[PDB]
Amino acid sequence: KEMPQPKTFGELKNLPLLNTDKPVQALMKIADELGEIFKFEAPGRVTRYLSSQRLIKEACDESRFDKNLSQALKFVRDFAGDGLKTSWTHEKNWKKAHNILLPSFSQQAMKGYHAMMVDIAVQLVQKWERLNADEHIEVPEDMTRLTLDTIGLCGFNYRFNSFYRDQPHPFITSMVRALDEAMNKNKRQFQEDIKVMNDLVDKIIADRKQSDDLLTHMLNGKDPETGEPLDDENIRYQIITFLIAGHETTSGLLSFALYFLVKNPHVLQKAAEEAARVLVDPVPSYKQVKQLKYVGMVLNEALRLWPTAPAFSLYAKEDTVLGGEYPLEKGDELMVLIPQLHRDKTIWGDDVEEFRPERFENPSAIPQHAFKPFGNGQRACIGQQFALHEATLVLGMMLKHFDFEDHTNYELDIKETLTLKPEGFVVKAKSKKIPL
Amino acid sequence: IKEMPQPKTFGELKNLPLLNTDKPVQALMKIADELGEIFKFEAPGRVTRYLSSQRLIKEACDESRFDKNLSQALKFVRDFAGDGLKTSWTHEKNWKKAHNILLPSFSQQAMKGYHAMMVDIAVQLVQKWERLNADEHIEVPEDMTRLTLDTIGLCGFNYRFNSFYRDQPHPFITSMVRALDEAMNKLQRAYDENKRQFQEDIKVMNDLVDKIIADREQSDDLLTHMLNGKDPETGEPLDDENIRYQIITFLIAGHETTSGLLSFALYFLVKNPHVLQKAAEEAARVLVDPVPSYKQVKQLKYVGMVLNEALRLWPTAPAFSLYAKEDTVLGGEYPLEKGDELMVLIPQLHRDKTIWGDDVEEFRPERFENPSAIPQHAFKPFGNGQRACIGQQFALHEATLVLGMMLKHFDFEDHTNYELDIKETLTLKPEGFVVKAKSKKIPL
Ligand code: HEM
Ligand code: HEM
Ligand SMILES: O=C(CCCCCn1ccnc1)N[C@@H](Cc1ccccc1)C(=O)O
Ligand SMILES: O=C(CCCCCn1ccnc1)N[C@@H](Cc1ccccc1)C(=O)O
Ligand SMILES: C=Cc1ccccc1
Ligand SMILES: C=Cc1ccccc1
Ligand SMILES: C=Cc1ccccc1
Repeated sequence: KEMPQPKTFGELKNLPLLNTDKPVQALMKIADELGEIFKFEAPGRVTRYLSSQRLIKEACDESRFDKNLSQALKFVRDFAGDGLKTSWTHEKNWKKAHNILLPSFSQQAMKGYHAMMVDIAVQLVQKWERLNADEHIEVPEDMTRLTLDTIGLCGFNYRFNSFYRDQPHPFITSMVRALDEAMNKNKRQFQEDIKVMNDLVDKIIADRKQSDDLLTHMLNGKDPETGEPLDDENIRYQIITFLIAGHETTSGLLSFALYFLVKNPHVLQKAAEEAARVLVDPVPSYKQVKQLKYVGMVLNEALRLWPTAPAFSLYAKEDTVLGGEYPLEKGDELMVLIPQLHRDKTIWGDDVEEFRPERFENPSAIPQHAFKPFGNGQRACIGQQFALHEATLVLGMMLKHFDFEDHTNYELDIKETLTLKPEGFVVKAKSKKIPL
Repeated sequence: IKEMPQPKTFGELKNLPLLNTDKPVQALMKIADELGEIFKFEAPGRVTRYLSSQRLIKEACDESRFDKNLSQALKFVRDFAGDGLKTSWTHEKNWKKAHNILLPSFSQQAMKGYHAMMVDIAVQLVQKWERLNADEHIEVPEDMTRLTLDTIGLCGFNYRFNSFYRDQPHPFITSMVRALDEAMNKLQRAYDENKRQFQEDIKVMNDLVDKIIADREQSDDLLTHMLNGKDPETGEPLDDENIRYQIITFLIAGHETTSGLLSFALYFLVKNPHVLQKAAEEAARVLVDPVPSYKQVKQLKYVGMVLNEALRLWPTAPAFSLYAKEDTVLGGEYPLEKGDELMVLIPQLHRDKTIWGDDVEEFRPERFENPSAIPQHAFKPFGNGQRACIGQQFALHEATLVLGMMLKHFDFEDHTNYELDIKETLTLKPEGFVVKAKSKKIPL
């Protein structure tokens, strides 16, 4: 009945616990000590961190809880506006934009994105096959090049041309600094950086003046409910939203996937063997990517251990009781600590920290709400299928074309922004000399 | 593009008289030894291809290219199992409903509710064995069938077959075990007495199920999920006709293949004393209470490996059938047209030396220490894909609980030096397998 709570810092309460460069991993350690639920207090704020499937499946009851904007999302809202990810469910523009943009993430839409995904994936393979002997790969940096370019091309027919650069694009230079101010919360840079983004979004809009992409549905798509299309201001927020949401969590997944592969050679061989027998053409087709089952299992197990969007927030729609012993009042917050939920020994067994993609051969074997890397309910990730198709294509192409070596025997160091990434992860790729 | 081998033919009967034998799975295994990874098998009105290598079977398990086919054996079982889960086609509406309605009752979480009743039946087995007089022996497959039938009856439907109080098995299964016999005999096959008996058999099995369905305060069991469960997709519950078919289906599928596994597991243990001692040592240090708990059974890792290795050599459901959803090519050299059949010869697949090495015939549970070490689709005792065994974990929990309790409570002796004689129905079992058990005098 009484909720545990970590150590306090006087009038600052629990807030200095987050004054660290790895806040998610610190919260995981607290969850290891205090268990499935603990209170977290800050000046002006109270929330509860859930970490067990037993409590989180109740929090995922959409009749009792709705998506809440965490403090991290409130700061992203200062430039993402009422885009899909930083709007409340009751805001008119959420459901409107939701109804207009859901078709562009359908299976018929994924078939149309596929050619442009392969375009960027080929650029990645050719960069690696053009390396000299004893040169290494900076994995998360190259994966960020790929995912940013994919969403730019597939979504808006804009070429960031990240593989022609050392220093990333001027647009995201503002982003990582603007997102830095958001996570760290200099105010001059934030305002000057926010303008830089709107200036790109203008170039992307003016240039569209054909195509079958996200940007088309935003200018021409009409919400069946209200009959209205999106107004100019909201489209600009969606572009910013999709540029951000569309790349960084996907590049973390690919980076973590390759990390776990080179640390588990038995899993690597099974995935490489599948890639070899399935990807028989010089360019993978859409149907061939759907056939990479074990590769998809690899990606899901990487998302289990290190889900790159590591939390989401909920609030109680009415007075209710959680787990039969924790009464909540209307408006109270919850935080779903996804990495801890995915380490629930009562769901996954004792080998939670081991990388075994074989857990995911049967999706029906996994209990309800035990696996939530993409959020929950109507506010779940709209880009899930985009993300998994791109990552499966790219990982399959990587496994087909190269043998990989953990030549520094890398020690996992997870850098935390609002997402997770293995920092300093480097490998060597020995080409298999299979032409494209 | 290669031409497919084929065994000897019998004129207009083609290959069919090859199955006119009392050990057809072992006969098909011998043909696979002669002809290799694939061979065509023809019968009047029927053609299928038997796969035996991981190389081809890993392709056949691609669900975008192949779907479950009802073999001639499953078609005959359908005459009384109806559109139950095991004898329905994937596109039949009642498959996906019953599948969506019944998966929760087979979840790893769900076993915790079955566990007490599994222990109920397992204690009766231990107490029967410690109550034997000196120099009395155990009839292993007979007692394992007593246990598994009672477990599925109790855990699934709160019905007590009370097999450990009987010499002659239950009247229901006498019809059931005879119905599977007549169905099996029809493949190899004036027969009016066979058809009169068959319908009378369906009547005994049905009327018993309608006793419970008509008879049945709620419960944890399967039957509760069937009467109250609603398909999340269509919102509909099962109709009464399908429910009875599921009961018949689960009564059959729930016990017969599981008792063969336990029988084969105990056979291999007493033929490999070093493995038995290693398994017995784990049982002792883990089963520290008079009654095993759910957690402790989960901790019997080596026992689970023992059961997996028994399933490798003699998978008690020895085959399953597939059909090509579209024109495709198997292995780059065998073209298949839409609708063509395959048969997966599971015991032969599990003897692929390119997967397991040259010691394929040796009982070594350590092969299953790492699941990530096993190549894809090399181990298929429970079928494939969405049409895989729904009761897989029920079976493995029951067998692990029962086998661990046996190894904790008795030392076993192969006092006749039993020669393995595998009886074939639609499943496999070691016939005539008998042992002596010296109680260790550990109370319950
Ligand atoms: C690759 C791995 C990805 C992960 C782990 C991930 C994670 C998540 C999570 C957890 C949420 C729910 C956040 C919340 O409930 O507060 C979410 C929402 C969202 N994601 Fe992703 N995402 C991924 C890929 C993508 C991609 C590729 C796109 C764009 C194409 C995208 C666009 C969005 C959008 C628009 C939302 C908001 C949906 C809504 O509010 O209705 N995501 N994502
Ligand atoms: C060691 C024990 C067992 C083995 C080796 C085994 C084997 C198999 C195999 C190979 C299949 C696929 C058949 C096919 O594809 O045609 C299957 C399906 C099935 N099994 Fe089992 N089984 C076992 C135990 C059980 C138990 C205990 C139950 C019931 C609780 C059960 C119920 C079923 C059902 C209902 C199906 C059909 C599932 C569907 O098609 O959706 N089995 N089993
Ligand atoms: O735990 C987290 C991390 C959640 C960020 C996920 C962002 N993302 C990115 C893509 N899709 C979602 N954030 C808390 C920290 C906090 C708690 C209490 C008081 C102050 C701060 C919060 O911001 O509320
Ligand atoms: O022998 C078998 C073995 C099938 C038994 C599997 C039944 N089971 C029981 C529980 N789980 C599965 N299958 C073929 C034989 C045949 C080949 C060619 C022509 C006619 C018959 C078939 O029945 O089609
Ligand atoms: C709170 C920030 C905001 C952003 C866009 C529209 C309305 C409000
Ligand atoms: C979840 C929907 C909602 C709608 C209006 C107010 C609060 C919540
Ligand atoms: C990280 C810098 C860089 C520079 C050139 C090619 C690839 C990477």
